Amino acid sequence: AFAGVLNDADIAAALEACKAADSFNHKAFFAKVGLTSKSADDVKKAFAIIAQDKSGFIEEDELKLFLQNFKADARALTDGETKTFLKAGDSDGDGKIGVDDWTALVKA
Ligand SMILES: [Ca+2]
Repeated sequence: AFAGVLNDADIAAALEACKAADSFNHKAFFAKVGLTSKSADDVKKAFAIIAQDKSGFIEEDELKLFLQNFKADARALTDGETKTFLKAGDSDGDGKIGVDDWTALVKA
């Protein structure tokens, strides 16, 4: 999956780990799905696939649909989860996550 960067089994396990509302954590997910150990180049590919906006930036509203990039009928993140995700990843403060924010977040 994701241009071969992630394998189906890891993704399945990561989604099962966070089925419960408010059980998602970006760091836990990145680890389990196996992205954290990937090269920046692969990490950035994952970002480009995930980001829906031609602007190149992911808004909080879109983060809500985060798991649905991995499985179409996955749950939406809760507002608590998206708030947490956004605060951790928006290193520069513009309210969004760009590729730079994403790469730093994943690999930190
Ligand atoms: Ca930002």
